[PDB]
Amino acid sequence: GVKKVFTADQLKVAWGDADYELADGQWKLSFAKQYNQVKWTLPESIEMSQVNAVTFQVADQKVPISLKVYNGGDDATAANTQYGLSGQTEYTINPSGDGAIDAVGIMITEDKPENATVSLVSVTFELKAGAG
Amino acid sequence: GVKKVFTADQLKVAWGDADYELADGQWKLSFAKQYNQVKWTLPESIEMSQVNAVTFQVADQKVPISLKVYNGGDDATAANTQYGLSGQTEYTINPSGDGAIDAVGIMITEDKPENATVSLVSVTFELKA
Ligand SMILES: O[C@@H]1[C@@H](O)[C@H](O[C@@H]2CO[C@@H](O[C@@H]3CO[C@@H](O[C@@H]4CO[C@@H](O)[C@H](O)[C@H]4O)[C@H](O)[C@H]3O)[C@H](O)[C@H]2O)OC[C@H]1O
Ligand SMILES: O[C@@H]1[C@@H](O)[C@H](O)OC[C@H]1O
Ligand SMILES: [Cl-]
Ligand SMILES: [Cl-]
Repeated sequence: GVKKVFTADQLKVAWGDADYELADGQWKLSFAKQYNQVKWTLPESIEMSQVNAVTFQVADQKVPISLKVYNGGDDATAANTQYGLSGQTEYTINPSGDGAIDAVGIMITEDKPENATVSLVSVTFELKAGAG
Repeated sequence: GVKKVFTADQLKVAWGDADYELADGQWKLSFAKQYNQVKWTLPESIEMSQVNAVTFQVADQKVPISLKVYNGGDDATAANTQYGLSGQTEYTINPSGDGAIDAVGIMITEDKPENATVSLVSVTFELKA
């Protein structure tokens, strides 16, 4: 029930081959090629077993997006990734597995992007009931 | 302390004589007259005793702003208001007094507003506990 919310200005870019800039309080992203993406580090890691849901809030979405919750590996696991999401300003991933969530990411799967842009507003971690 | 964060889309407008619209995940405001303002209700009431600091995050600020933390009266108390703020994207009020915090506000004090606009991004409650 407890929610840890990070707005865009609290998320630092760890890696990204997309184009990104923090402007007007949002991470504004532009993608030029298939699988271009950004990875952000969390200010503090959160144990995976404590998290019920991770909700990404976006704005000005002009391309379907893929969302990732990392738990310490070189990439997010398939169970912690959702692909081709469109039509909402908030998307929820219910993650599972071991270790701690250290990062999140946004990626595109479109093979020939054109005017492929989106803004990240915030990422929210809702903890399981009784997880403190 | 623990931080309870409300982004713009979680904040409901209670009252406002400023112009306001929720766009691109932000409350976008325009002020045509002195003391024009918006008051938003919070998703939940928070006891004042439990609150250390309330931090307002803004974007595209084009006019100095005044910030308010309500605690049950028809207006926010002077102790819970800060006036004429400029130059930052985050401003903090350390509130005081009785009761529960259930709303926040943004106001302009400029006497002849011109292209007076600002966006609200989020409001953060830093708790003692
Ligand atoms: O419809 C859904 C399909 O889109 C989907 O396919 C998965 C799409 O993601 C694939 O994984 C990508 C592969 O690219 C990685 O990027 C590389 C990072 O290193 C760079 O050197 C390289 O240039 C990039 O390509 C990216 O991290 C990773 O996420 C995955 O293998 C596909 O399975 O599958 C589900 C369908 O429903
Ligand atoms: O707080 C302000 C005070 O410091 C200044 O002197 O006059 C105007 C007030 O708003
Ligand atoms: Cl803007
Ligand atoms: Cl926009």
